[PDB]
Amino acid sequence: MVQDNCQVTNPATGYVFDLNSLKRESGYTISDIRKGSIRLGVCGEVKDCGPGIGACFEGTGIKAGKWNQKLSYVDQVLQLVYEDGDPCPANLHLKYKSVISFVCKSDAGPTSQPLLLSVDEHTCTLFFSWHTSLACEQEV
Repeated sequence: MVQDNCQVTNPATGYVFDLNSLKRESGYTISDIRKGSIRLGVCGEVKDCGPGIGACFEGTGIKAGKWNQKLSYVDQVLQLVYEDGDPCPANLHLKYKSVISFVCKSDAGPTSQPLLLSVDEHTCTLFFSWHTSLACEQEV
């Protein structure tokens, strides 16, 4: 099976971040003003663009990252990075990578709000901020 535990326990507070409470039911698909939609399968890959692929971009089938359990807890910031996307013509070695930096925001709850920080056209690294309550150890 492909592991979808979507949870990591942090050593700081001893909290488990269960991202299963969100899940790709449909997949969050935000619109990029330049190109098109990007559909991300948090805690569950999108079969639509091929099972295993988590971040899929609306452009024929640009894969911006395979869903993999890179669930890392940085100090007050949940890190989920989609690696192994498609290779970019720029440097070739550089592939479409999606790094979602989850920063906490309590008024989010079931509806966490995304924010585009920067799209790097060289390194194909998509820097997204995700304002979610699940990003930090909420006391409730």
